[PDB]
Amino acid sequence: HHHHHHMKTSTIVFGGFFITDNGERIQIPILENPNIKEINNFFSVSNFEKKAGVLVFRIIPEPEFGNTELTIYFEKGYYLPIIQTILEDGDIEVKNLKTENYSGNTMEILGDVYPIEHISKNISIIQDIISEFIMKNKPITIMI
Amino acid sequence: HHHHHHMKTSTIVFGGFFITDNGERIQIPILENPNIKEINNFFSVSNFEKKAGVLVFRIIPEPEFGNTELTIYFEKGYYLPIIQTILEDGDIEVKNLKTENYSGNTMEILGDVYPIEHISKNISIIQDIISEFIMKNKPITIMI
Repeated sequence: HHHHHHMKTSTIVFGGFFITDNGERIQIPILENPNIKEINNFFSVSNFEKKAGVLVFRIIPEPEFGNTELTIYFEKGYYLPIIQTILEDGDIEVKNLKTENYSGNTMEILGDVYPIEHISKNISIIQDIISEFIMKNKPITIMI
Repeated sequence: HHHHHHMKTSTIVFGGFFITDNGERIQIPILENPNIKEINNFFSVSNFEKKAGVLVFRIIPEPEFGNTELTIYFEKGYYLPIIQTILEDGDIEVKNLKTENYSGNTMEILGDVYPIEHISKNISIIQDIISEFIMKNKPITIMI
């Protein structure tokens, strides 16, 4: 079973959706190859801390190795970032916020229960995670 | 690290995008809790065999065990379905079309190279895979 990934023809695609208080799922307009300004603009105009939903930054088509997706679940100013990545041996792994020790404290995000060490309330940190993910995974060989 | 999934508050979300010949990525309107009629309608009005892109059926928020996503990459009548699932031991695994033997023959879909045993040209089979995925993973306790 032989998958060969071609970076040059792949892209990062940003999307996701908001969930309203009455349960509507509202699509976030798709952005191919998002840049930092565009993502800054999105956080600036969404009044994010009152909203809920999921953000997705996905590499399409999926690479054979390395990061495949950054997912951020969010609800009313609580943010849960998750990176999926493929290790050198092919195993699929999930990365969360770095955690020294688990307290046992939890909270609910989008109805599911997560350890609080995996959740941040700091939008700046979330934007930095997104920027790092774009810098790491954006296929941009073009010099202009 | 304690994730507890709640099925009742989760949903299947359908979306994705088309890729045009000149490289535009056009979002597919999001559908929460898609039913078979809606998906039949989508294949009926998309003239699918000339188009390219990616379909996604994702369970949000992701469960702790079982299927998490059905992704279908497609290009000009060639379809590549992939299911991601979480096994009882927590390992993340990918499922493709059942394959007895690999020939070594490949083709390109969306720029990446895949074994032909993982690709179908039969839209009916793809629709059946989607129906099975919805029947397996749709959280619908309501009897009416």
